[PDB]
Amino acid sequence: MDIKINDITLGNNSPFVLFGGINVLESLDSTLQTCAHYVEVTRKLGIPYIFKASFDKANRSSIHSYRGVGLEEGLKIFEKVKAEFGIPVITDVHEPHQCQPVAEVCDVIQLPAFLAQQTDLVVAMAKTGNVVNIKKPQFLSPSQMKNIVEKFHEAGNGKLILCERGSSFGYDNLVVDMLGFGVMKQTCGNLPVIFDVTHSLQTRRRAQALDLALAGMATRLAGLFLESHLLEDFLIRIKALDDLIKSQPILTI
Amino acid sequence: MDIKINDITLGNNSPFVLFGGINVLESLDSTLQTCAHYVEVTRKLGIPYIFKASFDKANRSSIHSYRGVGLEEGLKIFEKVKAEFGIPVITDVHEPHQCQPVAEVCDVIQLPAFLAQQTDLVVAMAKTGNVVNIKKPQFLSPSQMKNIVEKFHEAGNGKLILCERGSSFGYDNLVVDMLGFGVMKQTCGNLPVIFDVTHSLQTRRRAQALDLALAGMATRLAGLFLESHPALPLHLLEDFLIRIKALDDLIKSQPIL
Amino acid sequence: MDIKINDITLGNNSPFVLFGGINVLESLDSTLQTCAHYVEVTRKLGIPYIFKASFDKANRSSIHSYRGVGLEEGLKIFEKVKAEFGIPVITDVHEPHQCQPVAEVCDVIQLPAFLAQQTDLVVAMAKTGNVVNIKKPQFLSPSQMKNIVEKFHEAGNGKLILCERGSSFGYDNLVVDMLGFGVMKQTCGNLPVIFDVTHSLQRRAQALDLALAGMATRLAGLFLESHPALPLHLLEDFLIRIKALDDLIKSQPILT
Amino acid sequence: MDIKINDITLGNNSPFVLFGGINVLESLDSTLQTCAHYVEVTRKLGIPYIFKASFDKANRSSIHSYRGVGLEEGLKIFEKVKAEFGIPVITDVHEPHQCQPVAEVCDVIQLPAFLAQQTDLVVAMAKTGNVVNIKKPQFLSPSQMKNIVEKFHEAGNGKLILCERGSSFGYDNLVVDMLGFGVMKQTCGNLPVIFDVTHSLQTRGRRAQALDLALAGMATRLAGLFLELHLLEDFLIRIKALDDLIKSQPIL
Ligand SMILES: [Cl-]
Ligand SMILES: [Cl-]
Ligand SMILES: [Cl-]
Ligand SMILES: [Cl-]
Ligand code: NA
Repeated sequence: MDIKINDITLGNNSPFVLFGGINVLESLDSTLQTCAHYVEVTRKLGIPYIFKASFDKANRSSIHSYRGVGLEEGLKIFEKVKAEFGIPVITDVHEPHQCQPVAEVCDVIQLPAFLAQQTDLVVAMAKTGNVVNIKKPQFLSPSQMKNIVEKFHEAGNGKLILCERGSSFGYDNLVVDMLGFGVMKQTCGNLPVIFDVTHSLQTRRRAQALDLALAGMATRLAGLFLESHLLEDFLIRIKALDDLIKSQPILTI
Repeated sequence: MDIKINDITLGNNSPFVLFGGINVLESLDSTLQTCAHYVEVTRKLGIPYIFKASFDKANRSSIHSYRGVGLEEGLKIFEKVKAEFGIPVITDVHEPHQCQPVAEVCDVIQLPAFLAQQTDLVVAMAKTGNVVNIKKPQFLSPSQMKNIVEKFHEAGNGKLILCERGSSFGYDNLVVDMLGFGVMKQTCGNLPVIFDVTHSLQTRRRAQALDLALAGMATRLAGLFLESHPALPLHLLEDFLIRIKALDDLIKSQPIL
Repeated sequence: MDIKINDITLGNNSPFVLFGGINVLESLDSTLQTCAHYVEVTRKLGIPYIFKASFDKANRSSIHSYRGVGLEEGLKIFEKVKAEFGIPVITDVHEPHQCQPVAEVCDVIQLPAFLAQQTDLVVAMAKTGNVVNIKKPQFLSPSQMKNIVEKFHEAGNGKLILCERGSSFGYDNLVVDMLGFGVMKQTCGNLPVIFDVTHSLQRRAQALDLALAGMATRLAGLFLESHPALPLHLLEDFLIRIKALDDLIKSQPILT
Repeated sequence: MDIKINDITLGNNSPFVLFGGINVLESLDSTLQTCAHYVEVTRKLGIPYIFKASFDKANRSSIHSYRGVGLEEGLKIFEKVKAEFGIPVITDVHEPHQCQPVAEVCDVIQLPAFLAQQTDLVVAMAKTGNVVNIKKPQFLSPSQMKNIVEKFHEAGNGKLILCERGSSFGYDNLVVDMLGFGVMKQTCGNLPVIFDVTHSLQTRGRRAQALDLALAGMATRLAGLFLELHLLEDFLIRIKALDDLIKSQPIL
C-alpha cells in the first residue's frame, strides 16, 4: 500500500524517501538553514525529502534540556518551511490535545516509540486523518506491530508508516533484525516501512551508519530516517542501492 | 536509604513490604473485598502491606477494551480503602496533569515502565513530593536506572523506589537478571529495590511465580510487588507469603558482606 | 529422581551437594592442599562434597598455556584424592577414547558445554554407565536439554545431572534464567539440577547473590571453582550462607 | 587481505564467492548431480564457486540416525568432485587427527562453530597450512573473533576466512547483526568475511527470507556467501547484481 504525501509517493516499491532534519526546533533562521542544506542535496540527487524536527520533545536526556520552541511557534516555523521549500514535514506529538493543531500544518505526525501502546494518543492521532509514522519500540517484535496497526484501523486511520529502530540485544546494545522488515510487510498489509538508522546505532560512526543503512535498504524499503560533502556522499550510495533494488521485480511464486 | 511510608519502613535491609492488589479498579465492592483479604493475610503474618491498583488501563490491546473506573471514581475508591483499612496505597499515572490530583490521595505514585523516559511525567511526579515507584523498563539496563534517578533528584524528589519487572530476551520473552538488583543498589545510592514478579512472568503459573519470587528475594530486597485475581489466585496468597516471609526473614537475619 | 554417588544422595529435594575444586590440575601437592581445605570446611558444616578439576583444559586462553597434567597423571592425582579423603570426584572428558579410562577412576564424568551435541561423545559417555554431568550450553534453551537427555537414554544411561551455566544475553554477557531450573525439572524427569555459579558470572558479592537466588529454586547442588573463581579462604563464610538457605528451602514441602 | 584458492581470489573487495553444496555426503552419484547443478548455474552467471559438504554429521538427532559416508569414503567423493569439475572444495573437521588427511584433499577446511574454542583442533588445523574457514559461534561476539585469529597466527596459519552464522537471540532464535561484519574486518586485519545465510535462518528457511537476509549481508561488502522452480539461479542473479554494485563503489 502506497501513501501519497503531497506530491511524494511513499511505498515499499517506490524510490526511497529521506526523512531528516534536526532534533528540536530552535529558531526560524536556524531551521531554514539546515532544511535548505537537506533540500539542496536531495534536489541535486533527485531524492524525495521530508523535513523532520520536534517542537516539544518529551524524552530529553535531561529535564532542563531545551524541549523546543513549543507548539505555537513550532507550527509557525513548519509553515514557513513548507512555504519556502514546498516539501512536506514531519513532527512528533506526545499529548492527545496537540494532535489536531499539529495536524493542521504537519503532513506526517509521529508516534514516539515509548508511547506506541498509549491508546489515548493512538486515537487522537488517528482521528486527525493525517499520515502517521509509528516508531517501533526496541522491545516489540515485528509481528506485534500489527496490534498497533489494528488500533489505528479501529480508530479510522490506515495511512500508517512503520519505522524500524532496532531491537534490544542484551543490555544497552541494539541489533537490527533484517528479517523484521519482511515480517512487518507480511503482517501489516504492506504498509510503507522506513528505517531509522540513527537510533539503531547510537548504542554502538559514518562507516557503520552506511553499512547498516545499505543492509536495511537492500530489503526493499519505502524510506530512510535519520536523527541528528558528507550527506551527499552517503545519499549517493544509498540511492545507488535503492535504484538497483527497486528496479527489480519482487521475487514471485 | 530507607523510606518511611506512614508507619512502614521500606528498605533493602528491612523486612520486606508487600505491594499487592489487582490489575485494575472495577468497582468499590470488589476492591474492598480483595483488599480485605490482603490485609487480613498480611496482618496475621506480620508483613507490611500497601494496596496496589490501576484506575486506568492506558495501554490495552483494543481501543474498545474495558479500561477501569477512571481517575475521579478511582480516587474515591482509594480514599475509601485508606479510610477502611488505614494502609497506604499505590497507583500508576500516565499523564502529567494527573500527578497532583492522584498524589493528594495515593501515598505512592508509580511511573509506568513504558513511560520511564517521559521527562515531563517524571518532573510532574517529582514535584508532588510523594514517594515514587519507578518501574524499570524491559529495555533498560540496571546501570541505566541511575539516569532516571538523576532526573528525579534534579527535580527535587529523592523518595524513590526501583521496581524490577524483567528484561527483554529475544522477541516476546523476558528474563530476570538476579544480578541487576545489586547493580541498581550500588549505582543508585541503595534506594529501595522491589521485585514485580507478576509482570516479570507475563510472557511465560503458581509454581513459577513462587520460584521466581523466592530467587529475587534471596538477593535481599525491600519488597515484593504482585497481583492476584479472585496473576496468582487470591486464595493461594497466604501459603505463598508464608514461604516468601520465611526466606526474607532468613536473608535479612544474616549480616551483609 | 535421586542419584547415589557413593554414600552421597544427590537430588532436587536432598541437602545440596557442593561440587568444587579447581580449574586445571597443575600439580599433586597443590591439588591435595586445595582439596583438603574444601574437605575440612564441608565436613565442619556437614555439606556433602565432590572434588572437581580438569586434567585437560581444551579451551585455553592461549595455544601454549598449560593444558593440565593430562589423562594418565590426572587420574593418578584423582586416585590420590580419593584415597586420602574418601570423597567422590568429577572431571570432564573431551574425546570418546578418554571415557573408559576416566570413568574407571572418576565418580562423575562431565560433558563440556561446547561438546554437548557431539553424538559420538554422548554415546561413549553413556556407555560407561557412570554418573554424567551435562553442562548446559549458554545458547541452548532449558527445554532443549531433554534432547540431550533423550540421547543418553537411547544409549542406555539415565544417571544424569543437568548443570546450569547461564544463557547468552546480547554480546559477551550471561544471564541466569531462574525459571529454567523448573523447566529442566519438569521436562527432564526431575533429574538432579545443579548450578555452576562460577561460569555463570563473567566477584564475591555477585557470586553469593546469584548462588542464593539459584538455590532458592530448590536444587540438588552448587558447582564452583576457587583460586588458592571464589577466594579459597572465604569458602566457609560463603557455604554457611548457602547452607542456611538450602536448609530452609529443603525443609519446606514443595508447594502442591 | 585476499586469499587465493586455486584460481579464485577470495576477498572483501573482490567479486563474491559462493560456497554451496549439501549438508552431508550420502553417495557419489547424488553429490555429483548436485555439484553439477551449482557448477552450471554459477558458471553461467560468472560466479566463482566452491563446493561444500560434510563427510560426517557430528550432531545427530538420534544415536541411530544416518551419519553420512565418513572420512575415507568422503575424501574419495571429494577427489572425484575436484577431478570432474576442477573446482575447490570445503569440508568441516571435528577431530584433530582428521585435519591432515582431510587437508590433503580439501582446499578449505572448516572449524565448526561449536568447536571454535577447542584449542587442539585450532592448532591441528593451523598446522595443515590449508585455508581455514572459522565459523563464528552464535554465542561469541564479533570482537572476540580476533582471539581465535590470534591463535591461528601463533600456530603459523594466516589463511583464515571468518564466517558469520548469526547470534543467539533469546531462546531458540538467532539474529544477524549487520554491524558485526565491519567489526570483524576492522579487528581481524580485513581477512575475508563470508556469510552463512542458511544456518543464520535455522530457527525462522523460507526463500524470500533467505534472499532478504543474503542481500542485506552482502550490502556490507563481503567476500562470499555460504549456503546449502529455479530457485538457486533466481537468487544468485539478485545477489550478483547487488554485489557488483557494492564492489564498484569505492570504500570510504
Ligand atoms: Cl523503544
Ligand atoms: Cl503495575
Ligand atoms: Cl517495559
Ligand atoms: Cl556454553
Ligand atoms: Na567411575
